[PDB]
Amino acid sequence: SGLVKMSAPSGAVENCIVQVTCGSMTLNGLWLDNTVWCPRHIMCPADQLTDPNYDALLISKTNHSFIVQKHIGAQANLRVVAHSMVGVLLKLTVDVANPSTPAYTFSTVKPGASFSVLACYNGKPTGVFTVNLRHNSTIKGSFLCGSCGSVGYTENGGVINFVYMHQMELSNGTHTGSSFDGVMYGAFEDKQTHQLQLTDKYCTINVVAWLYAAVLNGCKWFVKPTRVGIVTYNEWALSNQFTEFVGTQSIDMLAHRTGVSVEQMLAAIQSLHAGFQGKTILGQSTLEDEFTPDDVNMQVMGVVMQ
Amino acid sequence: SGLVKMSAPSGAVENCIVQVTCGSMTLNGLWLDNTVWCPRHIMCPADQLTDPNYDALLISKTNHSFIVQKHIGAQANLRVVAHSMVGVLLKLTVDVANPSTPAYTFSTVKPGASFSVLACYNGKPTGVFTVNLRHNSTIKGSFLCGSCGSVGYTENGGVINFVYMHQMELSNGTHTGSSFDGVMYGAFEDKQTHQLQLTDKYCTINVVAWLYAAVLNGCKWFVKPTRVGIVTYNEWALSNQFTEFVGTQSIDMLAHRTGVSVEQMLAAIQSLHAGFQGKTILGQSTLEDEFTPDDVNMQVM
Ligand SMILES: [Zn+2]
Repeated sequence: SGLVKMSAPSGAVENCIVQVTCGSMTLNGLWLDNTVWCPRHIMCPADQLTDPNYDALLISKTNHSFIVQKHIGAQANLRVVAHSMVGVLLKLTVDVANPSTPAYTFSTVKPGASFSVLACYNGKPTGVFTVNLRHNSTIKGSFLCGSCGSVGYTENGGVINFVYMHQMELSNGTHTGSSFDGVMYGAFEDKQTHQLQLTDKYCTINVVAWLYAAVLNGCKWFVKPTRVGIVTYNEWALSNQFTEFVGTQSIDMLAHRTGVSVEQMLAAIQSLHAGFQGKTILGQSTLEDEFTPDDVNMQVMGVVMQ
Repeated sequence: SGLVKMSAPSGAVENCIVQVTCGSMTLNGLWLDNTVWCPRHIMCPADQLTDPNYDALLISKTNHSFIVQKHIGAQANLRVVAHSMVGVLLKLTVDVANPSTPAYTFSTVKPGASFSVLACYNGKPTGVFTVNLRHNSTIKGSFLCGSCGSVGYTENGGVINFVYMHQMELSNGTHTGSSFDGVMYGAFEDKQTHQLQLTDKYCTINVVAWLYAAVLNGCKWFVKPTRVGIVTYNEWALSNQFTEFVGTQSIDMLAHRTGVSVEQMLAAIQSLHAGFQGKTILGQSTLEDEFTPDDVNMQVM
């Protein structure tokens, strides 16, 4: 038992981190098969990081103005034999295919989804932690200057899912980056201007998952015969900065395991948001909305009598 | 900026995980050089083990009573050519030396210290999280039945420091284990008994580091000119479930950078213990004590 922010083992991602240099600039990159991915402001120097134009900066470059080095494990080497710009990423083709490429895919997480981040500095993996895409499509990470190109991922059934490359800090403890199609989460632009982030909401279905985790771990005082129907819950949510609740198989597995109905949980969320009345749920006195139903199921994984 | 629970990358440790099978069913093991470490309660059944004698449990079995497999990466079966017992650990020798043994050392953490954990099942790495050795030398982690033999570590300069092998769960969300010299943290034992488990306290130097992190992330409302001397604070701390404060360099680095003195933070602790009164610090309403000065230095620099 217990519930902690848990990350996927970073081993398979570590073997793919490289360093990418362009002029005075050096960032982290991701080496998969014959391709190296890194943020495109690699081409921007000390000068124009404010409000540059990348289109001009790109044609200015050649397959040689990029050098790629691997500074961990099996060393490298690596010759850029082609280069392109995909959104806010730069896509490099290299002569050698990464021998340690894991089975993988690219996808884009939706708000409320969690993933693991391998934080990197100077091409060295430095830390692992879990975040989730907030309702305003930012993450609340821990990054410092030099950490761009750091890699967000999940792992499911042998497949590494690469979903995030770190780009920037929007404000205190608030970060964003892009998926590997080079779309920036939240549509922020990669220039150093004031860009405002939208409001952000508690993710209801994650709060519900959390409450089910509590119950399974012996905390159940917030559970009453009181119920709020989904449609009613959802009307209240639109005025109280909560996301709308939509049912899922994963939540229904938890309702079934605990014998506590979803609509009891939504009522609990209404009460608790008004105040924990000086009590605690798994140590917290505020609502935790960053464990997903899948995250909860993986840590309260059990045998089911059928 | 930002402050989160961060773990050391686990790849070098993943390379060392193996599955050990005895008589019967399996635990996780750590494969370093020609050695494999794993909890000793693996020479064990499932019916009775309440008051066992490990003496004979050891001599009763022999060499290939143990099957050791590497399931991830390069798959191997690893012959066991020798075995012995250190404390609550089992120290096997195997004919093949792990070619991916990282530079490593063994140590024992003190209460208040934090380390990374690679949770494992069937010799397979599943999750990584960070924990903190509580005052009563337990940890609050996330472990399920087949997780025993899971490995706690820290990393420095390319050296893996192995500090923890998971042994059992005590209460709920309450777990414990041993260092690699076979000594159990908290001096608990391979037994199904509700052992007393000491009283647990807030780790003061860690709360201080956390308050420093808060200031460095734009949150500083709790800072007053009000000071409290260290000696005066320790007195108060015994009557109030807190650990004694002992200045270190990591802290001074934070005091310096923020220009806020340790005595201010101590004073702030007394104020906030009583309660936060509607106000939050770094999204929390309670005094977080599981980030160490080093953690904070690492994340804020
Ligand atoms: Zn950068």
